[PDB]
Amino acid sequence: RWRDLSGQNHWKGMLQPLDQDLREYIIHYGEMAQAGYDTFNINTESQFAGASIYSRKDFFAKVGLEIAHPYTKYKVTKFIYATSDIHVPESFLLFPISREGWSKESNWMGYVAVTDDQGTALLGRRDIVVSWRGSVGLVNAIKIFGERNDQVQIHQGWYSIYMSQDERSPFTKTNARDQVLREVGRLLEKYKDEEVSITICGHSLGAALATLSATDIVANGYNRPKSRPDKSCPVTAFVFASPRVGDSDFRKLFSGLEDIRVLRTRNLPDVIPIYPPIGYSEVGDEFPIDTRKSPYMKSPGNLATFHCLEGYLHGVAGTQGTNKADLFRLDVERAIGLVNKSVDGLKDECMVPGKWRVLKNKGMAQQDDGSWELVDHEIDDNEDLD
Amino acid sequence: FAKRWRDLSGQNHWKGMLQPLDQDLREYIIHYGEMAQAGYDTFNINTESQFAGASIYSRKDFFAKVGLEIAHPYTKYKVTKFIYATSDIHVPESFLLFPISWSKESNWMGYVAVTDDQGTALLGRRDIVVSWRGSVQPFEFGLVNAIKIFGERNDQVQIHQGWYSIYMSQDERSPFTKTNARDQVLREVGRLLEKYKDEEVSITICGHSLGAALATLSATDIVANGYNRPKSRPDKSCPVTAFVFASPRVGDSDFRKLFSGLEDIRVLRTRNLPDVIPIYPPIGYSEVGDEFPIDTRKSPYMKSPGNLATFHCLEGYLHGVAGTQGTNKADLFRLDVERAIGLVNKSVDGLKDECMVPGKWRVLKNKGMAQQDDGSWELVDHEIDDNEDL
Repeated sequence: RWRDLSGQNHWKGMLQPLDQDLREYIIHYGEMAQAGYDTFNINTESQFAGASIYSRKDFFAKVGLEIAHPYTKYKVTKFIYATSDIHVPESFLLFPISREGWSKESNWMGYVAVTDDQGTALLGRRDIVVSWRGSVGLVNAIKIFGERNDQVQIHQGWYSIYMSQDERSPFTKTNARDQVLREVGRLLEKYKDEEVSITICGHSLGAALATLSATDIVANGYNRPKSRPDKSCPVTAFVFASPRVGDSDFRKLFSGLEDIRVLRTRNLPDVIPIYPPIGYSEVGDEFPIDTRKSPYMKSPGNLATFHCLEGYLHGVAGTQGTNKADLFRLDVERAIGLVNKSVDGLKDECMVPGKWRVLKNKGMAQQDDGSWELVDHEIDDNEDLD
Repeated sequence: FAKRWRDLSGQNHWKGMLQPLDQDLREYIIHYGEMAQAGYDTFNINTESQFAGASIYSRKDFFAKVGLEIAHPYTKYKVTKFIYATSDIHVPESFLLFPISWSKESNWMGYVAVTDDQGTALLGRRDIVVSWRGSVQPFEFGLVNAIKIFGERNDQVQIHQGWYSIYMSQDERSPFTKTNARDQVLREVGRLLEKYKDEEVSITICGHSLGAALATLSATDIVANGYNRPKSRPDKSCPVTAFVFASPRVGDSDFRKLFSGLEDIRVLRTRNLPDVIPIYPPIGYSEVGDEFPIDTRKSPYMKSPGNLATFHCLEGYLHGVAGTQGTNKADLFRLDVERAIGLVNKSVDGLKDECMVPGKWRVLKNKGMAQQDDGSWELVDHEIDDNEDL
């Protein structure tokens, strides 16, 4: 069923009520996005703030997506880094308080992964995943979409993060876009003789990047191996709590694209998906949920609670529709405690501690010689894999 | 250490060993200080957990769990028993902490340990350690008559009501404090003394803040009532020494008089000059024992200006001991033992931000939340230990 699960028919008849396979599928990719949050170092008191904690090796095992995750059989092949030519909120780019850490202007911004042979059998094809890390004025986008599309405009923030470079940086000397295009290109070429898909996921900031990236790829025909320009693969973005990305011309361009599909999951009480409230259009198919229907969620919630990704995945796990009279019931075995990674989101009744995601001792570790060092980063040169 | 132990343990009141600070004593003080800090490192302060107020770790390999094995060749002790306490009167959350929702009125209050055969060789004798857990987290306690502790012969001695309550109170309904913290400690120290009656033995008691008041009280109790002798050998008393840190005051002038008349007791009160806790209660109390002043404001590593929490914290104290060269304006400060400065930040943002050590870094991975074999996520912040006699 993978082609329909990936939106071949725009998820028609699969959303209300929610198809059980799709429920698990959506969570599967949403977890891909969440992994971004779980490796991202947000400790501004560390020299590695803004970097990944974990290396590519056994990445998914390290972020808790191995145990009881028989479908998450992917190898991370490349880490993605981004910068910005203009000032942006700390939620987008975060830096060591030192101002002299691992990088002055760049952040780990996501990863590119692919199914191994086992995952390929399980998902029914070779799945290339690009996962964009999320949130901790309009500009002309010709440099992206070409003269033929010279009326398309994009959110200045999303554009800057996607397109900016730091010439002095080993990380962002090439922009996030090109890093991604290059690695997806290598994967497409390697598996050109095989059924392939590209899946792109992201939450909040990551959702705007997932949407931009996907449109870019399809509109510029990067969804084809260079050796086989005759062979396009499906590109579909699973995005969560997506702000708006472009203007009406962006939508027009989007709407004319054969090979693209976007499923925007929206939590009704979450206001982020409304921004920017003026001059922007949404793209893709929408899937509304409402976490206020969960008896596990604290009432009343707040900005952070309504927005948080694990909240979103808890909603997908249990949603039975958003009408007043609809049920809420967990139809997959998804630990409710996951909600509290980054918020105090559950009813205190649940007795799960709030905001529990942290390295042991924040990464401080006793060494063989009895010294104590901050070890919150695994070494990875991020060199192309063979 | 083995050769000098009796002097290191205060036989001569540390005369001529404090200013300037004797190098062996510097390491000795830190070694017991670390015994107290281990209490903080094993105490669950997460009030959102059902185990708040309990120990995270079991007795087994206790010291390796709290980071006192690597590069700690002199810390070869076995923890034999966990100690629990309650209070008949209301006391601050810093004293007894409870789940927001394992126990309704008790907290893990410390442990009793002894040096194994290796440790014994290393420390020059069989050292029995009693370590009292201290003040955590963030009613004008009066003085109570302590007859029930020191007997009618000592009927004028008065003790801080809070220290007394924590030391002597019981919860009949509880498997943990059906007997009070005092009795739990006396009974296990008794067992150990009897076991090692035929060898040279010592009792060392340590504590910081609340734990320091308890350490002082319990030491005086044990010596004044002659609990420092095996039951089988009433003729053999061992030295009892308390290494206490940031000690509030414990008793009145009669408590001091009783204390001052005791052969076998020694107390070294390390005091951080900018730390105001050791001044409390400011009225009607006397201090006991020998004093050792340090001043962490002299450290170039410590954030300036400090605050209540910074001046008081135990690791701050141990950093001060590690580098003190006197408290005069002109005295040096220089680390004369290899003690990681990052230890200062276990429970505070105490170091200069320049040091680039994250503040308040002590925490279980994911606060103890852990993925299970079946893919569920549970709060696992407690190791099972029935605490039965070994």
